[PDB]
Amino acid sequence: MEIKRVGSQASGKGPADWFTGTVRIDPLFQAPDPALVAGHSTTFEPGARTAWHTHPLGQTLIVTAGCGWAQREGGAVEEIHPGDVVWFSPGEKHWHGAAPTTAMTHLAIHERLDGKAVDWMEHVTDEQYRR
Amino acid sequence: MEIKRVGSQASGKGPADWFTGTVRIDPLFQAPDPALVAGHSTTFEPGARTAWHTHPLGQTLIVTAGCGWAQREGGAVEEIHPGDVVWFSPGEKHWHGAAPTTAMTHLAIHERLDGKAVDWMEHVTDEQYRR
Ligand SMILES: [Mn+2]
Ligand SMILES: [Mn+2]
Repeated sequence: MEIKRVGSQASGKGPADWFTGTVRIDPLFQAPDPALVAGHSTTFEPGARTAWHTHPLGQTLIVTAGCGWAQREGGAVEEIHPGDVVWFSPGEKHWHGAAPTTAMTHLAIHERLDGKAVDWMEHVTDEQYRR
Repeated sequence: MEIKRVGSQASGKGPADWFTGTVRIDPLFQAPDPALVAGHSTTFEPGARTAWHTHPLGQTLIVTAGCGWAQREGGAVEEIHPGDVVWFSPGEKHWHGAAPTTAMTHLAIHERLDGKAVDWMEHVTDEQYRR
């Protein structure tokens, strides 16, 4: 049994390669072998969002605060709210982040496949960032 | 990309064989093969807790409301509070629940191994719950 107490993990920032705007990453866990799951919290300032990317075994999002936007390639831009659970499929190309006037926070959970849980791709343009 | 909206997954009740007291289960997700990860929210009313049990691939908790207790076998009873992250090893026998006078809600994340994410065992006695 191991307990990581609230406040004991330092907050970080989202690398400018992988996010447009100001984004905070709050780590939570990464199960050790032979389990593969990891997770963390991510807070997006208004207008901020991930770049396009995919996950090798998909990813689950549990929105925990605010109001955000998300979109897979070919899909419409959807608004997401606290309590909504979002599932992206393996290899599914997508982004997510805040809405233009409100931040958003969600818990993200994904399994690692031989070490890897993400593949980053191009930024979401201001033309894409609209609804 | 699939969104399950807040309010779309009905609450259910913890079965008597797996819980002492009143427990509510709010489903969150189960990822389709080849992803093995699953998760749900559980709300324990004061005094309610799981029976003792184990998880084949361990379990991670993220407490989201109230104030609860948890224990692994041979271990002390520990308080867990919102924002705390708890990790139980694969195979580790344990239980968790509300404190005697406060409810607690957490998010539980576990990998399945052959479509099984838990082995249920004997109830936690009043004597084990306090002392
Ligand atoms: Mn993602
Ligand atoms: Mn458990």
